[PDB]
Amino acid sequence: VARLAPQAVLTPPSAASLFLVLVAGDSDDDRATVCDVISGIDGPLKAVGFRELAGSLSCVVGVGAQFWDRVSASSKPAHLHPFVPLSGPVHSAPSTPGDLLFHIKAARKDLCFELGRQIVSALGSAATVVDEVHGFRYFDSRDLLGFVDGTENPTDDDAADSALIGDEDPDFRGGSYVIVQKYLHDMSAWNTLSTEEQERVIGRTKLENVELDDDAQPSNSHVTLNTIVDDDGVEHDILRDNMAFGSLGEAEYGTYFIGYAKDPAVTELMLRRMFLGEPPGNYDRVLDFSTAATGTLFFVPSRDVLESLGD
Amino acid sequence: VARLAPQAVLTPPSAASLFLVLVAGDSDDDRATVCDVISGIDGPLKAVGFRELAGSLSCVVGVGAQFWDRVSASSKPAHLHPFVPLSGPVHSAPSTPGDLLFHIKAARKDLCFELGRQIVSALGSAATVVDEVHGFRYFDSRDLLGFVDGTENPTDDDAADSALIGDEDPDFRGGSYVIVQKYLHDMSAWNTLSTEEQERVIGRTKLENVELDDDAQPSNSHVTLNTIVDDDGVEHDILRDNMAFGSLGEAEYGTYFIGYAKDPAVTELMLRRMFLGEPPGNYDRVLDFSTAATGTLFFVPSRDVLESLGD
Amino acid sequence: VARLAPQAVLTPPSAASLFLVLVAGDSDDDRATVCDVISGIDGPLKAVGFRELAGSLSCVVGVGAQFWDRVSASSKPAHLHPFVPLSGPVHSAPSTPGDLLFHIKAARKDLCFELGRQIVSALGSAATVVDEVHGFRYFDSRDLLGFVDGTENPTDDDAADSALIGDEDPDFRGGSYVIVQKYLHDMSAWNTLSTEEQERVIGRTKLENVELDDDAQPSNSHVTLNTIVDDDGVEHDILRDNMAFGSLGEAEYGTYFIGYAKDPAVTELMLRRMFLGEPPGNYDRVLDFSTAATGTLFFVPSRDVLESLGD
Amino acid sequence: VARLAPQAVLTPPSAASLFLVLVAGDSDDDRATVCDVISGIDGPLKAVGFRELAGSLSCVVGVGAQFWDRVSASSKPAHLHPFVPLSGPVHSAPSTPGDLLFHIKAARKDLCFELGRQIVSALGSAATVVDEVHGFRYFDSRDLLGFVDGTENPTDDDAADSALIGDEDPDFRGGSYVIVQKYLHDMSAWNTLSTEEQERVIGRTKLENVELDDDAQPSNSHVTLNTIVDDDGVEHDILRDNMAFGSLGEAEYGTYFIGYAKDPAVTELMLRRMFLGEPPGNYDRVLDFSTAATGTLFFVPSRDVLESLGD
Amino acid sequence: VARLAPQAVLTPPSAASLFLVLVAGDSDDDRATVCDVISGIDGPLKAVGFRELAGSLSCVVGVGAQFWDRVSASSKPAHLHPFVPLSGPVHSAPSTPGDLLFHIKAARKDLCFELGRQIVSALGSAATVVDEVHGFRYFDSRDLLGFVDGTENPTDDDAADSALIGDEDPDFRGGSYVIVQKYLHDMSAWNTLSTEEQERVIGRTKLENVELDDDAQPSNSHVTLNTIVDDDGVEHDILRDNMAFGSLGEAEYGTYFIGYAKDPAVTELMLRRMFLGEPPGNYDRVLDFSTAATGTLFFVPSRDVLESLGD
Amino acid sequence: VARLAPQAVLTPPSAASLFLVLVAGDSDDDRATVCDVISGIDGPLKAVGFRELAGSLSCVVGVGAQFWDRVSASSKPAHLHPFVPLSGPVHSAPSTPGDLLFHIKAARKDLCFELGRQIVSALGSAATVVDEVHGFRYFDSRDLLGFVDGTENPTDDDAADSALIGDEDPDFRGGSYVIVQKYLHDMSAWNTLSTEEQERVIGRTKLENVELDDDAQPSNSHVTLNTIVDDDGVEHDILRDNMAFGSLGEAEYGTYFIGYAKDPAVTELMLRRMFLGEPPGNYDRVLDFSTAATGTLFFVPSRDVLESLGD
Ligand code: HEM
Ligand code: HEM
Ligand code: HEM
Ligand code: HEM
Repeated sequence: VARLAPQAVLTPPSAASLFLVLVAGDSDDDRATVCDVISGIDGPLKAVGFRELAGSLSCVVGVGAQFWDRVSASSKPAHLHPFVPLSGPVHSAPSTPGDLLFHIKAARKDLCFELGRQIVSALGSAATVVDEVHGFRYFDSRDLLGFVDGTENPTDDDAADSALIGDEDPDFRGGSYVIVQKYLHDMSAWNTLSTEEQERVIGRTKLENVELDDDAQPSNSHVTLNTIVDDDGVEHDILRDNMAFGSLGEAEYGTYFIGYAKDPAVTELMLRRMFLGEPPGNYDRVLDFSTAATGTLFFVPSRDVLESLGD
Repeated sequence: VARLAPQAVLTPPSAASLFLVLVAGDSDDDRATVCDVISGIDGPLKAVGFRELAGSLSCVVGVGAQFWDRVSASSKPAHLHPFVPLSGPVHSAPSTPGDLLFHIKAARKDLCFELGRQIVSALGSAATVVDEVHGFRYFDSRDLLGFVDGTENPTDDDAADSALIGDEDPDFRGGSYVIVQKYLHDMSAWNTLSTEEQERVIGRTKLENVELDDDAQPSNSHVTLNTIVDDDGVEHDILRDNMAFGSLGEAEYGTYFIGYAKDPAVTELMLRRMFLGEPPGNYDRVLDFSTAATGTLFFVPSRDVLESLGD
Repeated sequence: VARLAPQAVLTPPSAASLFLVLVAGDSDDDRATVCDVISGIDGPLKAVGFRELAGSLSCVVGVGAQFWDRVSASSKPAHLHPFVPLSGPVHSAPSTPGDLLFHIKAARKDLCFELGRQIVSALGSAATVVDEVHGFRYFDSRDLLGFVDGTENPTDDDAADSALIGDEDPDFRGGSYVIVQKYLHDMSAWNTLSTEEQERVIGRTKLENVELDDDAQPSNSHVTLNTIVDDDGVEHDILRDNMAFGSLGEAEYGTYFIGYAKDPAVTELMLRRMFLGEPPGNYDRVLDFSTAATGTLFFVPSRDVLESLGD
Repeated sequence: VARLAPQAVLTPPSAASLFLVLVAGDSDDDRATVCDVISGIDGPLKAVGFRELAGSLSCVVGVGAQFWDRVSASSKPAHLHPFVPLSGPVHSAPSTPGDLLFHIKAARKDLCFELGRQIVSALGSAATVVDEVHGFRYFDSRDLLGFVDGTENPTDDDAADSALIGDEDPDFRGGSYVIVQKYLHDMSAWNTLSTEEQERVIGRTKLENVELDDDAQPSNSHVTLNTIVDDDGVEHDILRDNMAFGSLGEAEYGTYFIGYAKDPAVTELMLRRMFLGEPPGNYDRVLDFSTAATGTLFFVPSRDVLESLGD
Repeated sequence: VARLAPQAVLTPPSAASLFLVLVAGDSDDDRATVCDVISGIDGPLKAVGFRELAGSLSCVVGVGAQFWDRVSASSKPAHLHPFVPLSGPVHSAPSTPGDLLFHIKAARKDLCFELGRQIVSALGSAATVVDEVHGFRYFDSRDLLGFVDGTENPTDDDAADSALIGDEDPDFRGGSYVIVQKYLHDMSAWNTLSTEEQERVIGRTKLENVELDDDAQPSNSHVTLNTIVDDDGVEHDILRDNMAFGSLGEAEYGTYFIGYAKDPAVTELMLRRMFLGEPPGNYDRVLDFSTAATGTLFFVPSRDVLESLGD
Repeated sequence: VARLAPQAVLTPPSAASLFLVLVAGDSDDDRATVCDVISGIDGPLKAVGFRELAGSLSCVVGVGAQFWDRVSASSKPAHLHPFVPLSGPVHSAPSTPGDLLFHIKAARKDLCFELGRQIVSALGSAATVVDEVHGFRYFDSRDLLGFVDGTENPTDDDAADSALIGDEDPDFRGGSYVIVQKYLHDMSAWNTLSTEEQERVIGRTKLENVELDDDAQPSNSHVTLNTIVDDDGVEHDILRDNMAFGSLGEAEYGTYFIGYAKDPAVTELMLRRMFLGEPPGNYDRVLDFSTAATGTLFFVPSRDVLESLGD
């Protein structure tokens, strides 16, 4: 695992996270300020992270397609475009604003909050926060629906192969594409279901986190709809880093979805299967209890490309 | 230190906290529901807290004067009354609503959040959250002004002597009185000051957390104004458990003040010295950078008295 | 919590345990050896436990009624007798041999195993192991049935009041009475039940460990049958320290029950309600999935009384 | 170090382990079930291991020569054969049954036990456990003979070079060969020896774990007999992961030997030197205090090869 | 265990310590400065210690007999006098200067060093350091002779009864008497001995830390000479907190002895038995390998008495 | 990160360290002893380090230019020479003796001290310690001047690229060049300065560890003088591992500087800029508060080259 290195996509789950999404100002000065801050993001990452012996603090910067075109008009990753909104038969995935993403993780909340503070300070009037979630780990790697969340993530070389751009787009080798969606749950509706009904919605057993048998696995379970098999029988993964969040006084119980892929075609096909259904109409039952409030796609440059921005 | 015991006021600082303030509904049914939940608060405390081997989870329930009169009309602690608002020459301490306080602490946020979830679920329509703060520890026991915060707290027997009702009100022995105030900081104004100017505002050195020498200690420093000396030369302490909180996108940088005392006369005199000044006008410089958004006083019953509520 | 002190009944749950039950030889020399080892048990406890900085190692010695009569013929705790076997309408609680119990706990298995090794070495031919279980903590304080196990234990002063002999038998003040039963589960039968059926067997929700509502709580749930209410409405607790154990190759999935009480009348009434039923026949559903292989009652002397044995 | 990846041979020592050895049923259906479970072993490994933030859980699957021939008749690693039994002048190394090995390690026993439970459940009637040991770390990396055990293991690239198949058998690159032997000790005989006599048996000092000087090192010490030097003066290592186990009531004090090598010729030569002696008759003194109850050799396929099994 | 409370004698062993011994200047101003610093020692203790969440930092202040007479001429503990030097047949225990002792302990060296820095700064020219040792824990609670050191310490109530002044000197109830001696070892001479010879010098087995059998225990072992039995057969303990220290380049391998007792008669009798021998001449063999460079006795006032000093 | 591998330069910061510098004896026998010990340094490293489960212990051996010429007369790294002393306008960097460096790090002091003990024992009369510092981490990665120290270190591949010899000197690929300097501080002079004056001396803010703005950054700050930019605008880093040390009774407050580089030209240019100034005379203000007592340069051989020494 990388130590205090920007753009460390492959880091393991953490106890705390911060997801910041910002819009950049329209002026040339604002664009220059944003590029200065993000290209030098190793500065604040080390300024905060070096203070913890374990060096758990990580920070991944994503850049939206529209802002990318403002700063790197003549060179662009092959599949960078704004999040494509989905209108399913029942549920929809909106496309909401965002020019910059900071995906910050650490063993402690203070490290995440302080790095966010320093970044927001440095950006000043050049950018505006449009979404902010301070995520926390919930029991034994569970989400607020009470299921272990992240089990089938690829790890190690499989994670690198699934998440990072390779030979297919060599100018951007080592970058990634990340999609975020902030989901809010209907906990009263969810906790109406029996455990076995919930297991059929997800596709795994609840306490024990075991995938349902083939002959028990619904065609519209979350697991089935998010399993991506090509014509050669090869499976394709994304790398997810979801975290819980919420407010008891707003009855807000949330899962913040974040998913990295070497090609957003994989993540986008998962989203189509979830929202539109496979076959069409046979959509993901998780969406009957979970509403996406945001949806934004970013390019994650390699460190070399990030350092170059604004030049 | 107590293990999974309601009303454990003397617990040491923690990495995470939750401060919930609620108003109770006006109906007899709502009053009964509230009394049922709080008198049996050991249930949810153990249901959540037993799941962590260390047993770090604690929960202190406070009850406001007005709600107290609804449920225990014939027996009342000697000094229970609503928070008295202060109108200083420059700054004010408002008195804001609250019938119930839950002061929850643990080594992890999930334990605090889950206990809060279970309590809010159990109360249902009988109470409404009016303030909610998820506090976090910031570096080496610091607040967001960058000073170590809690240093001079009494510990052990001194803490018991300072915080818990004794022989002076024997029907309520082992209870306490707690005041909360949610403060928001003007960080841009604060970080205009030099370190030495900030040290003179607080009354201690910043990195090293050492009290200023007598000949360097201002008469309006926070330390001076919060030092309470009686005519016999005896000092009187309160027990504080402040925590950081905030939102980067709202430029909200907060200190949640919580202070326990065996007699609210001590806490109230501190507040008068801070807001009104000693001499009058010579008010606490911390308030030039910190604004109180809430102010609420609660009685913390002993476990025996808490268990009795609603009977 | 006590540090390296024999007879520390009130210790919190641990990650590892060892339960040893032995029978003493019939000779005077064997009796003397046993008394020498147990009266000086602080020796091995410190010899092993001092090697861990945290000092997590504890050791409680219990003595059976028959062996007690061999060594302290003229002075006996008021309620010491052999475990009374129960023959229920379906399930039975056998009374099985044991003169000595060592209930050993620590943060690590090696400390438990090494203390057991040293004790068995010291006893030599004077005693014979008749039951041995190396217990382990399972996830978030669960037993192998998948429920959090220990939630409603009394803690702190409530634990002392429930577990330790007081004014009622002053010659034995600070002692306790402990019952052990080694249970083996029918996991295939258990995992036939739905989650909700299992919750009705136990009396709490499974993942969330919340007691069922009064109007959902069966009369034959484990929680109902193990709730002991006297005529004055006062509840009576025992202090339990159960641990998981097993062998995959023997399909042995176990819960080792251990329960301390100041008067075995409480534990015995719980057992009658479980095995015989209340009303008679309405027995504890946990026993349809759990079979007791052992049942033995011991007196736990205070340290002062333990040190005196053999004199 | 790998995270939740099957066939992770190079993992560092752990606090807990589980060694399971099974025989597969004779039927085609049983063979298919076994291949299904082992080829998809990443499923249970993640189902259990993802629940611990640290991701300490590992699982290495070994396959015996006879079972290998049932499932991969046309492609076989160069040196796969059943364990060759040794008959020394005094001690013998038996060859005992085993078609499947699961070498499971984690920071906690529950993770090892739960993964074993899930694997045994999935195999059902298709395989039978023939050996099962739950290993534990003993003090500062010691075995039950009281010596630090594992000191001279190769680490990092040396470990990869020693344990993993390379260019010499490219169809099986990244696999390994593992031998297990379950040893039981005669502790009363061992603890007759002086410390210095024990140091001469092992070849290192006891408390300090320092190799004996050349002029003090016996020709039949364990260290000498297990040092493998080729004609070019190059040394050859194996990668060992021994753990303690035992039962106090059976006077069973055990060391579970497990050793990985890229070519079983190295491990086999060590065993010959130990049991037969070098020169013949000059056998390893450790065997005067340690008796091998099992002896079984397995091929450890790379992940790619493991995933392919049963196809 | 106490939290951030001066004069906490009963604290468990720690990973790091600092032993500071100082002489006070002769002037009235120097005496006043010393009394100001020590009576207010809770200030620096909290200033440093509050910065660690665990609150592991402790500080015990001792005051020498001569300095005591300068500051509290009309009230003195019953047994306060300067360390009495011993001249044995072979080895001697010198009496060396010291007016003030700070016995500082924590989980980390930085906390000990920083508290020492702040104390030395505050004392300035009013006192001079005459001995300074930064102690460290060595493996599993061992000293540099390789034996576990501290095993038979009293704990909990036994520690309070052994270390703290009670009804016998009520004006000083809760105080203690502490002796320090800095020992340097002859490691080359020690490591000439066999393990069994070393075990006979100490009185316990080396790796396993078990007291030798009565029929194997020499009359001049350290354990025998430091066992104090009165005419009624009652044993008397002291509370020790030894730590390792040293310098590789000076061939300095040290044990810092520190021992607390409610009456220095116990510690003094141990020292006589060690240095003079029982019978006379039969002195402690540890002293053939260990030379005392310092010897100083201090009174440890209760917190109340300490706070009063200089008034 | 490497596990128990000699010459592991890239290891992250640790809680404890030991820096040993020795001079070798002049005789052929002494040279042979030194080569035997250092070429086999993996022996003691594993003998000590394997005893800690985490395997935190590391040991890097450096060899001085003069000793190198005694043992490897026909093959030498391209830039190995003795430390070049600097005589600045105010401050000087002396060149002081040293043939061998051991840079030892671990999570605990005992591991560092014990490895040092074993190395010094093995060297015996063949080498003499000339400098010895036991370093400790101070708060949140700070030095005794109160600044976070190490922030801008390169990590991961940047660290390898900065510290390790590559294609430019292929016979020594994987080696490094290390310079040590032991600095003592004038704390009374330092703590005269305001925080802002100290920030201008260092080039970063003190509590928050943020680099000063370009328009606030002095030309003679430590950060400016230690920033190395080539004509192509490429920056060049060194890898530093400084630690605090000191003695309160000697008023010795120290920073032990240790810096690794693939070519000592980088470290030497930093030192020239610090001591001589850029422009000449504009020297580093840190040196007005910090005096170098030692200065020594060593070659750090790769493991392969180290193992070969003395052959
Ligand atoms: C409310 C939002 C969501 C919730 C509560 C949720 C929950 C879960 C859970 C409990 C699992 C099973 C354990 C695991 O393997 O991680 C899972 C699996 C998975 N989820 Fe989600 N998820 C959410 C949103 C999404 C979205 C938006 C995507 C895709 C764009 C996604 C992709 C996946 C994938 C790829 C798997 C692994 C399936 C497999 O191969 O077994 N999830 N999710
Ligand atoms: C924005 C809100 C506040 C901030 C940032 C703040 C900060 C601090 C700091 C940095 C210290 C010095 C270290 C310590 O001993 O804890 C301190 C001390 C203290 N504060 Fe506050 N505080 C706040 C509100 C309050 C309030 C509302 C009260 C009283 C009602 C209070 C009572 C005290 C007391 C009693 C002390 C100890 C003084 C002594 O005896 O040395 N604080 N506070
Ligand atoms: C009762 C069974 C055994 C015990 C108690 C035991 C114990 C030990 C101990 C205490 C050491 C020294 C520390 C170390 O470097 O690990 C050691 C070394 C070693 N053992 Fe064993 N061992 C056992 C079985 C085996 C077997 C069956 C093999 C080979 C098939 C083996 C191979 C090795 C090797 C290769 C070393 C390292 C020797 C060196 O290069 O210094 N051991 N063992
Ligand atoms: C008393 C001795 C020293 C002290 C107290 C000290 C302290 C510091 C501090 C507080 C920093 C800023 C945080 C950081 O990035 O590490 C720093 C940076 C640095 N120091 Fe030192 N240092 C000392 C000696 C040296 C020496 C002798 C060298 C070079 C031979 C050196 C090279 C560096 C470098 C390369 C940086 C990073 C500058 C940058 O690129 O931002 N230091 N030092």
